[PDB]
Amino acid sequence: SLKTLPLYELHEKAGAKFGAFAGWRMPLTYPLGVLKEHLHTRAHAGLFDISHMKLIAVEGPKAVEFLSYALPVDAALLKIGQSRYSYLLNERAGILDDLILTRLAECRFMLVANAGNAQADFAELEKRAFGFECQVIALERVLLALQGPQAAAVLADAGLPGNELLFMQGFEPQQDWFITRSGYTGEDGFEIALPIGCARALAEKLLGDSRVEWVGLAARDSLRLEAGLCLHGNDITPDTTPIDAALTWAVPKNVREKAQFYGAKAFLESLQKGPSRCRVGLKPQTRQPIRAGAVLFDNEGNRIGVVTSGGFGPSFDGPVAMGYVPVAWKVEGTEVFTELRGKKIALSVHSLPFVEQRYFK
Ligand code: NA
Repeated sequence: SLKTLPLYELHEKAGAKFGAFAGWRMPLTYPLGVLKEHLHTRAHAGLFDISHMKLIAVEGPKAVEFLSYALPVDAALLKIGQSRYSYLLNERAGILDDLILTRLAECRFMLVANAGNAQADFAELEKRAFGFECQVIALERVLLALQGPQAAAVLADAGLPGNELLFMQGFEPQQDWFITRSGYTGEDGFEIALPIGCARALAEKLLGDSRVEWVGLAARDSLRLEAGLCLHGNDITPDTTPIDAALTWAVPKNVREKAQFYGAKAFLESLQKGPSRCRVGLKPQTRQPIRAGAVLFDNEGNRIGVVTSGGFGPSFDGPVAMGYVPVAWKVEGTEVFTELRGKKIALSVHSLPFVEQRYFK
């Protein structure tokens, strides 16, 4: 009943330890281990099987107009090859999913959807497309991320194109292949989407490079959390608007002013009213991590918020977390508290990212 990765056997051969995520059986860690896999990515090149994510193609003569209604983007202004972070909003401007949109041609675009939301995102995009002369197509693909300071060199030595991309650009080097210079680590890196029948060979070719190791979901999580990146279902949900989540930067002024996207009225009203709670970085004042779901209190014991993500960051060399506090507590350095074994434990509100980003310039 958990979904199976196309490359499951490679993970089994690599000695992966498996667990459930977003309805898939995923490698959580390998024998290298959560700490060294994390550190490996920041020093070398980590290979991540992210085939649980979903590519959705959007194609047809009115793809541009459809996209500018479905999402808060000006799809006509996106240059061919350019990627943008965006989100599918509901009528109340809650975030159904966060997405990356890439223009591939005048009438062709690609979306990458999160694993847990792929089916719902596809159904909702299809309904928003009812009026438009465009098609929305869920693709069957393997998706690999190759991340770290050596990733570009590994890519070149494997004979794959992409070193010419800038950060947040993408292209199609072969029919049914899609490569982007992007990721979820705060490092330089790439994502490669390709047909399922071509994938095992590619993954074995990249792993064969002495700079490359497989990285599991645990380390994927510590990396992204150090980088200050949101995880939908933890840090953003259909109950959090981009205003609460401090993600309004993703919607440029011209798009706000045109207000043609689904959710625009609620988005604009939320922007005027201000946030109902605020996504913040949190630094536990302890060597032991505070985990997702930890309740946050003020200095008098009143419940004020919650930790949405938390773990040990090996690069930061201590616990890192993110969560929600009311606007009054969002100032950098503000003390908030949680309870552990009946003792009050302090966290301070902390800038994000925790670790400096090293995207290609
Ligand atoms: Na290797």
